[PDB]
Amino acid sequence: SIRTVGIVGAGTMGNGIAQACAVVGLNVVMVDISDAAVQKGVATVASSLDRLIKKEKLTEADKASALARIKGSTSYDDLKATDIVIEAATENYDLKVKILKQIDGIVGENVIIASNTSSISITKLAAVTSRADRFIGMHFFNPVPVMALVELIRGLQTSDTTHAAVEALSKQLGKYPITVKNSPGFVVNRILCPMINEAFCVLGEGLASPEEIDEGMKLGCNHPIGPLALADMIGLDTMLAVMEVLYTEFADPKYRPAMLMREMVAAGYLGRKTGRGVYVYSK
Amino acid sequence: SIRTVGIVGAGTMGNGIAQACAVVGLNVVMVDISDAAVQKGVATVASSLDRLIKKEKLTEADKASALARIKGSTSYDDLKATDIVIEAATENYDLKVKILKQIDGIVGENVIIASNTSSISITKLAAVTSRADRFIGMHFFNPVPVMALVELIRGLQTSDTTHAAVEALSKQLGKYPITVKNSPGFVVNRILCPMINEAFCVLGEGLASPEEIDEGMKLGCNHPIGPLALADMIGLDTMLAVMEVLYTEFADPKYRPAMLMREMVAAGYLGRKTGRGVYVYSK
Ligand SMILES: CC(=O)CC(=O)SCCNC(=O)CCNC(=O)[C@H](O)C(C)(C)COP(=O)(O)OP(=O)(O)OC[C@H]1O[C@@H](n2cnc3c(N)ncnc32)[C@H](O)[C@@H]1OP(=O)(O)O
Ligand SMILES: CC(=O)CC(=O)SCCNC(=O)CCNC(=O)[C@H](O)C(C)(C)COP(=O)(O)OP(=O)(O)OC[C@H]1O[C@@H](n2cnc3c(N)ncnc32)[C@H](O)[C@@H]1OP(=O)(O)O
Repeated sequence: SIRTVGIVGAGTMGNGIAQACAVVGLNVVMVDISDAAVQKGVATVASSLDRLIKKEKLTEADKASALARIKGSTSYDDLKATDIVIEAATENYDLKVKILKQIDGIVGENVIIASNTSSISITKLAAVTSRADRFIGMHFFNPVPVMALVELIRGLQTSDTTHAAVEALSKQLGKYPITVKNSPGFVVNRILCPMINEAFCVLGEGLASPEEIDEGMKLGCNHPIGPLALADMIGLDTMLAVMEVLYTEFADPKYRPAMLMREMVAAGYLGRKTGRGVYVYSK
Repeated sequence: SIRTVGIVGAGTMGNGIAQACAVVGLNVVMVDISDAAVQKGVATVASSLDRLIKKEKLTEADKASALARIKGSTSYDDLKATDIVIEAATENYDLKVKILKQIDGIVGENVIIASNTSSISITKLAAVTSRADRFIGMHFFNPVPVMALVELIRGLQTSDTTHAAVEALSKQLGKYPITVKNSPGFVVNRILCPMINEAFCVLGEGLASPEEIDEGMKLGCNHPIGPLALADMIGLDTMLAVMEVLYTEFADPKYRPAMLMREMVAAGYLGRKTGRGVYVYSK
């Protein structure tokens, strides 16, 4: 069984995963490059725990009982303690290779190595490690504490065993796991993002105003947020990049990025993270 | 002002519109081909009114006060009484022409003629009537009583005046109105349907199971219903047709129907309305 989870990366995501494993009882060995980054990782887990204490959730005795389980190191032989390591540091391909290569040097043949992503080919990664059959892709969703789902992405090489284990691990963490053969955009992004794109196409064409496009979809398909407002939340540079991956990996102009999405990105109007995108925001 | 609404058609939609105008205070002149169809139209309006009485909504004195306002005829000079007629009988193009041609013979130059649709070119219609500038497209959503939105679709010829009037009419009826230049799929269907299609593409490709695709989108994008389950609700033959219109009207394989959606349709697996589609249902 998997009693001890490895985690390389202590940023937004890695805190997420770690917490999600701790508030359950699994031992996390978290790892990063400085002690500063590591404790900043712990501060966030605690801080988020104290929100839950506040809205009558959990207890004061779990904020405690969890953290005990988080062994947060800056050395990487520490990960031998683990049954599985999840890389959660980077969407940079060449850095990812190194990290996984290094993780692959430390732990034993039978340990599973995972890698969080939204865009990187799981098959292309798995192939850089010693045991490719022991590699699997994961993709958690962005406020990891509360979101109850993971895309589990099988490289061409991932084994049935490697799958079932991490299938079960996810189920323990309290999320429903989707299973997906490695493909550009996996499942969620594959269908969600080309829709966001189609909203930009519609707005580009002069067919309707942004606020009315967004309301159309809200009221018409009872979506929580309209795709444009949503695009502003995700990041229009994050959107363009996904569409570029879609178009490039499938080599099909079906996934042509919208031209207005290109223009906004060139202008720097990237959304909420710059105050201006489809809509204007404060700061 | 528009005190008296014309309605040709007493099926699902026309009952909808009529009610929506009555529960507000506008006089409806409803019209169909038999007396049977007309009263069946009234039975449904009443029946739906009695649900609202039941869940502590409205009153017993509005179930009454509304119906008074519904003048439900089988002659078509009755529509001279009206400030506007809304055609709500048919998605058959050649029948639609006739009806609008006939409606156009009865009412005066300055009366507005609308036409409900999801697929028919508003410009192509408007052009068959005497006053094209007085034509506008409407598209209500399917349980008209409760859905708070209409797509208002300007043919190339619709006037600014014709627009503002029917803009206001919609606002009275209690819906937010979207405004859209006539284009294949208008707004909602234009972006929603190619997404449903992309789910069929994903399932066709062997990437993931239908139930997990659907859950991915539910949990991942907090959508109420997954697109596949949704496709089963809409009708897979209704989906294929929309995609065919998209592909045919834009003349762009970007909107290629999914091949599995074609196959299911050929097999007769059309969804909930036949008991079998993506999923199997009872009967
Ligand atoms: C026409 C074309 O060519 C193409 C098109 O179709 S374009 C328009 C189609 N687009 C669509 O999105 C259609 C489907 N609509 C949706 O999915 C909407 O987002 C939505 C209205 C369903 C969202 O609402 P939701 O949060 O899922 O509420 P939902 O529960 O589904 O509402 C339906 C009601 O029917 C009721 N109902 C009636 N009979 C019932 C039964 N036998 N069993 C269970 N529920 C029943 C339910 O109780 C429910 O009301 P409450 O939940 O308030 O009690
Ligand atoms: C990574 C990639 O490359 C590509 C991708 O991004 S793929 C994944 C992205 N996909 C997404 O769908 C991202 C966006 N997610 C969604 O829209 C989800 O459907 C959703 C979680 C927002 C749906 O939930 P919802 O019904 O809209 O709830 P919502 O209110 O938005 O939840 C956010 C919480 O933040 C809270 N919040 C925190 N600070 C706040 C503030 N200053 N003001 C207001 N609210 C605040 C809110 O209170 C809210 O909780 P409650 O409503 O329960 O109080």
